[PDB]
Amino acid sequence: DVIMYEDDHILVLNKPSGTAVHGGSGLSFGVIEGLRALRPEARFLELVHRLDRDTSGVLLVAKKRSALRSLHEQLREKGMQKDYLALVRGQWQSHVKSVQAPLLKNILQSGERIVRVSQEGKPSETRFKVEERYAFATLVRCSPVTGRTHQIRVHTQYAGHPIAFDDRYGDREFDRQLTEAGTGLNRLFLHAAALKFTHPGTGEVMRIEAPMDEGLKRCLQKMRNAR
Repeated sequence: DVIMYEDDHILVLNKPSGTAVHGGSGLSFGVIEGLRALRPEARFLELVHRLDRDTSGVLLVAKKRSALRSLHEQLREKGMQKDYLALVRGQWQSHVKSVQAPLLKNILQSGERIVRVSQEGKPSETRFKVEERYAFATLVRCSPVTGRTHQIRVHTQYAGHPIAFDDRYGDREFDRQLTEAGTGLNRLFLHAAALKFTHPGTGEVMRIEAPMDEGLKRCLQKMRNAR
């Protein structure tokens, strides 16, 4: 399903890779206009946070003003545990538990975002945990503590291990290596896998986890066997 959890307060999606969360500066729409169309007469619907167009996985959407009030505050306080799964080039170093590089975001003519490490950027922190090591790449659990645009993608690139099929920050030779290995992979390997947050109505702590799509799974099966 795309809709993974819904009640009067929240809607939690498993966002597909390839669709933006909302429309751009031009003639486009994304997930949320797409949602207002299958549910006209929604009283209140607002994204709580963003995900990149090619990122998949857990996406929280507020259905009441009180819900967004709550979720905004939990984000600002960095209270949520957002865990992503990324397939990165080569061997992530085991001692690198975090990256702390500041990030400067600029907007291109297309409306595309480009983000670069810079002392003139905003304080940014991502944590990392190695999950599975392969012949030429690593599966890494990446937990952005701050919630900056492109933070994981740029932080991994910065640390020397860009994400597979990352068209902006990535490495076409690694993508070449993945294709020649037979992985099937044809999108950014970045997945919002788990989100833990406090439910705004119940006040109960909630952990939502999104399944990876078959492209990602077949990729990992192949990498588990690569040598």
